[PDB]
Amino acid sequence: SKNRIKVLRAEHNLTQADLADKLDVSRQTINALETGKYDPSLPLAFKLARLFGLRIEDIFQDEG
Amino acid sequence: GSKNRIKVLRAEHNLTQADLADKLDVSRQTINALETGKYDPSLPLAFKLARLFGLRIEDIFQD
Amino acid sequence: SKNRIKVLRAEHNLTQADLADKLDVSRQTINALETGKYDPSLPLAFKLARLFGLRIEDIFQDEG
Repeated sequence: SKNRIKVLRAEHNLTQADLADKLDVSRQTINALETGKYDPSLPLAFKLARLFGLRIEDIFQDEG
Repeated sequence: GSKNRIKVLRAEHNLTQADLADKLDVSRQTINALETGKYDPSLPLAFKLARLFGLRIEDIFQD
Repeated sequence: SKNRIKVLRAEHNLTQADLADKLDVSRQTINALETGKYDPSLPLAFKLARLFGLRIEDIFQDEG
């Protein structure tokens, strides 16, 4: 129920808009992910993982 | 040119040479040739490298 | 590709031969760059930037 997207953006020198444009999503979608308002679709989680060279479980943590 | 920060930037960005090559749609030997200065990049490729790292071209390459 | 070399020549009242002489390239090389005929090597882009006192990104435009 949380993620490391904000921290990873800083590590990769990306603004929210930069990350959004690289994933073909809007800047608001990126901000919604970082604040947890929107849970990503699985395809968007995959796109994030490949962009950062990580597995989904490296970026997103969830309960269950 | 031999003087460039591609290797250092790769380490900062969690990239192997092959990872960087795939992100730029070039081959792995092209990346190695760029880092060692054996190849000078085309201007379009220099732009793609600069935009990937969010930097100016002059931040990555020295003339 | 796309660049402002021709606009910069006009702003500084330079002929193609003037710019060629200042950069040690041929006049045909200058014309190919201004018309978008040739994409320059990075060393040539630097020399253009240094001559005009500008950044590479100030002179050249690229789709990525």
